Amino acid sequence: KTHVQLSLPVLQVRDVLVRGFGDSVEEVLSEARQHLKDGTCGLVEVEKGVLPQLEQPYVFIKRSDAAPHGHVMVELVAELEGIQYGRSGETLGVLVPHVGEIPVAYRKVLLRK
Repeated sequence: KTHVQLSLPVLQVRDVLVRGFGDSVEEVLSEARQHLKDGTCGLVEVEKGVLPQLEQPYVFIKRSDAAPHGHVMVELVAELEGIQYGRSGETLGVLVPHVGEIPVAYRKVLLRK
């Protein structure tokens, strides 16, 4: 399918053990896509002081439509030294590996894969 229905565990930034997906824009988008497919992807909600606690390049999920079965349609945008790779809507959060952290909530998304 072109789109996949996911529920992303929302993690507190101070709990996150692995604070990014890798060392290049291409690697982090690749890894984020793989983790999203394998159900091993978490979401950190972006507020004051959150991004400096995480590792660049960042992967954002961004609203791509203005929500089938409650799933907001999203796409991936990467960011390194203030340049973004992709163009989309409002940030829902930044993606990180999920390695067993206890979530605070779930975010239902429909991912353009």
